[PDB]
Amino acid sequence: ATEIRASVGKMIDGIGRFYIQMCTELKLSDYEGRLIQNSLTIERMVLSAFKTGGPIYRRVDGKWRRELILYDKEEIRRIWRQANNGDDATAGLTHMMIWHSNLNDATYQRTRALVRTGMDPRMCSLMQGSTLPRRSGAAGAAVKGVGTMVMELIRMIKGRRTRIAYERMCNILKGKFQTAAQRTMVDQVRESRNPGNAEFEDLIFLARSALILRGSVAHKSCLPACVYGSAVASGYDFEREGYSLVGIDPFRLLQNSQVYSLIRPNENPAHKSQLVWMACHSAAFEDLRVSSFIRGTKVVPRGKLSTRGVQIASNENMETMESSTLELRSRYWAIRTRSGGNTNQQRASSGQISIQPTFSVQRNLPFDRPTIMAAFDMRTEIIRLMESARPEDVSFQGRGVFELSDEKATSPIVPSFGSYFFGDNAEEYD
Amino acid sequence: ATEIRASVGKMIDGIGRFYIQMCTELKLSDYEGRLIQNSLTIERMVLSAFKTGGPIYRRVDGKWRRELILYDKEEIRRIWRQANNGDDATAGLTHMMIWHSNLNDATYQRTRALVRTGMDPRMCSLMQGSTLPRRSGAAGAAVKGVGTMVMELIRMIKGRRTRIAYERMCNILKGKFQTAAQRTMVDQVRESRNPGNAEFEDLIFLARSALILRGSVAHKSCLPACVYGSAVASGYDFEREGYSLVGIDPFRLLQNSQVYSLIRPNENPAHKSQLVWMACHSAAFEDLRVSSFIRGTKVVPRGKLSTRGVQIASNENMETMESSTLELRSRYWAIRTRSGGNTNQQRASSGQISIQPTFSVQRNLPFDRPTIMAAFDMRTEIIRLMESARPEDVSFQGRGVFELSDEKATSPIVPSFGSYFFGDNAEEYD
Amino acid sequence: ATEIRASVGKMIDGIGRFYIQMCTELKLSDYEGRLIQNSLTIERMVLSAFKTGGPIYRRVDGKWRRELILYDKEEIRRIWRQANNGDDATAGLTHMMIWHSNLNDATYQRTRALVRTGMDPRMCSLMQGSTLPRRSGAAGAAVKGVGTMVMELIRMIKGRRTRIAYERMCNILKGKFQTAAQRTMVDQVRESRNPGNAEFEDLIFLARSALILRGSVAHKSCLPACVYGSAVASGYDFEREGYSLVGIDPFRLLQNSQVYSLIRPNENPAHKSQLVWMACHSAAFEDLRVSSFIRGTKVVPRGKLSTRGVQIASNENMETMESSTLELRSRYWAIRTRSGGNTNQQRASSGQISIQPTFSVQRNLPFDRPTIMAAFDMRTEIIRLMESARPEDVSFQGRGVFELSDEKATSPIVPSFGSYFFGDNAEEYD
Repeated sequence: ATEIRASVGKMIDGIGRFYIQMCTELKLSDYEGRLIQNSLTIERMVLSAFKTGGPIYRRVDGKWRRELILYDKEEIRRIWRQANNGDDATAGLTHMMIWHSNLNDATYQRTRALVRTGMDPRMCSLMQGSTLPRRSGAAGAAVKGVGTMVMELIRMIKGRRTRIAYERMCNILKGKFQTAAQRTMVDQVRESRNPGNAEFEDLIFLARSALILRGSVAHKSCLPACVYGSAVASGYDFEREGYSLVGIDPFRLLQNSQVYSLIRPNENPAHKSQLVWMACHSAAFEDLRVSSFIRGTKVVPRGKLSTRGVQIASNENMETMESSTLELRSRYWAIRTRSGGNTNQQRASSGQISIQPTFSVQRNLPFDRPTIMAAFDMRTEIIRLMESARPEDVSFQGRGVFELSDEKATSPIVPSFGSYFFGDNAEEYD
Repeated sequence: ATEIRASVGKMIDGIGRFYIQMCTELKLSDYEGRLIQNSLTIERMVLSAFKTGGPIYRRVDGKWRRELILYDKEEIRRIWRQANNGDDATAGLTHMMIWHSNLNDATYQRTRALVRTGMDPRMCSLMQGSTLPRRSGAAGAAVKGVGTMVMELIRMIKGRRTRIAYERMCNILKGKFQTAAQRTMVDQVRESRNPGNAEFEDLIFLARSALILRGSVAHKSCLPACVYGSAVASGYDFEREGYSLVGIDPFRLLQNSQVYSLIRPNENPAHKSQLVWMACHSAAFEDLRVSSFIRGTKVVPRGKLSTRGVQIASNENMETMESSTLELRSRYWAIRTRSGGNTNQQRASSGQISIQPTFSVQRNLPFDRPTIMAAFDMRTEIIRLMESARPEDVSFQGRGVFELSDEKATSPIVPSFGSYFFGDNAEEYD
Repeated sequence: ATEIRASVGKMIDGIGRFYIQMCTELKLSDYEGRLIQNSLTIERMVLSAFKTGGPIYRRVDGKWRRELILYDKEEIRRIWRQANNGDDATAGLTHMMIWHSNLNDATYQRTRALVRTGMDPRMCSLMQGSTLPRRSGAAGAAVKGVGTMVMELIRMIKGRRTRIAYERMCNILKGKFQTAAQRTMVDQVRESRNPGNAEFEDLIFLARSALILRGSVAHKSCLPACVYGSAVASGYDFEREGYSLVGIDPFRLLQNSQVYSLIRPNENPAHKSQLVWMACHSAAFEDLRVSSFIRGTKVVPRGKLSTRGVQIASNENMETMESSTLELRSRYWAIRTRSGGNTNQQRASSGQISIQPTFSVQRNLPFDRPTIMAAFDMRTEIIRLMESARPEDVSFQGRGVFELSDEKATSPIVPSFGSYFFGDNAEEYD
């Protein structure tokens, strides 16, 4: 833990130094450096560099102005290396990629990507890290959802290093499934010589199972580079303090941070705030109920957000742009989890699925129909398993949210309970 | 459109002239002419005439009095013809029939009619126009629901002009189904020589499918004759203005109209108002949610309405009757539709049917069970089709309600969302 | 009815006299006699006696003190007999047993008991009288739920008087099922020579059916002995007045009664009050909705009650105990029923399970999916029967709750409608 906190704090420190350096090169004010659109452009440059450029926004003469600068790719690479104490440091790079992936996840639905690959467009929750490149980092591999892995594999199905890349990806997906039966199917997908339709069909099946028997997907709170640099500049030593991507650290950092965004005339700044908050804590596919309780204000479904994407296209004019503070804080914090919830065990149940009438009174007599009726090789075993599962089944027993004053996470608050972010659109009301 | 508005306006004008003429013959005051019970009796007379009579109510000496008048059937027919500029005009007749059908639909459940025909009494929504005679008008044919058509066909199943009447009715029903598979079954019902049990069974199946893959049924706002006559009298020329049964016209007319009803001692006049409002806009089987949003006050389920039927039986005494204004106006208007909603295409989906846990917190992990589990000749094709459908699926995309000031329907209001009128009774809580 | 009221009033009178006598022997104050923990100890003594003892609590010097007294079993038996006018009176004994069973039902889940017997722990509602001994009283037999009977039979399955006891119990269970098909299966369980796995499997099946096609289980309001004794002492003659276990009597008695409970530091006295109220009226497995409407304050699920059991273990110290009034009254009363609700007939339906769109507006088009899709030897007959049933189906038509002033139950109040008491726990949110 101390050693993990050490190396994590080391990469965040590197990103920080880089960002400050990059902010001096462009002679940006501290406020301008803390504009999310400027941070993304800087982030994109160091990612693309591994000439390059993008739009950079300045507060000139009372109005927001856009400049499209350029840098030699060799120069950026040198700047990144030297901010990371000589080392090539690919970890900090993929950390900024996962941040970008989390924002993509929160902003865009990729139904067009899903349909081309023959997948159901209702597989959002499975699609964490879909915009993330194939053969990403180890952290990138961990952060990718089950569906992302299924999608990547079908693209493979549609030069014997192709074989190892196919088997590596099969194993990534396998390590994510929490039931042996799901894992055993992945073996049958992997053990195939010349994979094709049977494997394709198997992978579509596995993705569906992962909507109920959910896979183990990592979640890492990853913040815009401006947040880390800002902290480094202000006198915070991530190497001496350590740092965590799943503990209290990122919540505490945002609590001591102020990020800005360019805002269009039609846009609600609070709705922009929610979007970037969601992205920051990898919460695009979380239950809106828990996201809300944690944040302390309602986390509204995508379709009821009066906001477009963070990035301002070159198409639109800057004279109508204003700049707003992004509200990225929270009432509570909570540990980010690798788990997909309970899928295994099924040790008893303990509950009530019907009533026995005591009083002679006119009413309906409620009962849990799907559960009662439920009780009436590896493919059918999975069917039987997800037929047993209930939406009412509780996961993460005993685990709760925490006060921001609760550094060591000593006193869990268990919340007494609209769930789908991408559930509210012109085709479907979920 | 101009030509449709022309001929519609022509028939409504005819009904109007007729009603005014009929109101002079009986020497009724304008208020008395605008009593819904008097209008129905006049409507019934001209329908029956194609001796006849019914109860007519007058305000005599501070109390409501009932008289049972009679007219020669030849005389009524002459009055109807001459109000319709010579022409026999059967259109205006069936328009008053559809008005009556709409009121029946709103007032009475016909479960006894359904059970005799071997149909499920939960097929309300399918039963628009059931009290309407077989071999009605073309408008009457259009207005009839899928179940009505199924019921009429089973009565046929239970003189070779019997064959053409059987095939005509099969084709009516066919033109109402929006999926080819449903249509293809109707062909198999029609192509049968000596129809019997197989056809009966097929028709019961088709009616069930029409609860999910809903048929295209016309909806026409049809008002008591007193409303048209009142408008004609007051100086509105339906021939010069044109008129529509599905556009803004009937809403606008009711906005400029005042209709009365006789009200029993136990009755809430607002609940009477809702009933006749529903009937007026053919809304008996509409989602109560949309009916409400349109009207602007709650449209309550049948079983929670403190009201009996509009018509006062000869059995009951007039000395306890009062007269109340019927509130038949609306906050908004909306176009009446022929469509049964989306049944076809199924081009992708776009939505979210599960969550992926981000935070280690105690909760249930929601998922859309029926949808996820769903994926695990013409009869089974239909089964497969309605198994794909979801209650959450959106129809009439982009289409919305309108302000009464919005004549041309330029600015649609899309409403941000108890659905069943006949769902709340002593046997069932829906 | 008069004769039933006679003998019931006779046994309650007996329990009363006994309790008063028992209260004098211990020289308890009237307040102390009306402490629920003292009443249970006295109740337990007369039950165990058919040396014996238990904890008795006194108000000594401003603090609550515990004494563990002992009595010769012969002496208690003599006291019970002589309070019941010579007669051995086993009825009053089983009445106090059913009271204990009702409290157990309300306090403890017996999932551990269920899993050992191979039953689903979600069968709470079926488990009325599970803590009640096998071969109880006739009243005890009547009060036992379907699952209790199934559990008792499997324990038999796991000395030819074993055969008669097996067949007697089969018949008890049979008389509880309201459908012939369920009854016919019990015949097949009973007609078995050397019962085993097939019978075990059949009994698990029958219990599941009883969650939807619910069995006829008696419900008897049974009160702590202190309530009866208190009434006898104060000048109420149950023999002259008669008494009922299912009519208004027990509600009226509690309305004129004051019972106390020892309360732990962490405990909410209102939540203790609910628990003992539930037990009193055999309402552990009732719909919380009806329990609430009757009582007039919310009847909260088990898991949201800030209270442990009524009985204070010898382990814990008395110096932190306080004494609180138990609120055991009710806004309304309602007749306790033998019925399991409608399971038979299925004469038509009358309802609405879909809508037909009238207005061109954007929305989802709701429909009752499970009901519509439903329509697409004795084991499958039962499957078919419970597949027809709907949670929305109404039982006890016309029957309602009553004002406490309504002795003769003349004016039923039909309530316009969280259902499961044991539905809200760390594994399941129901």
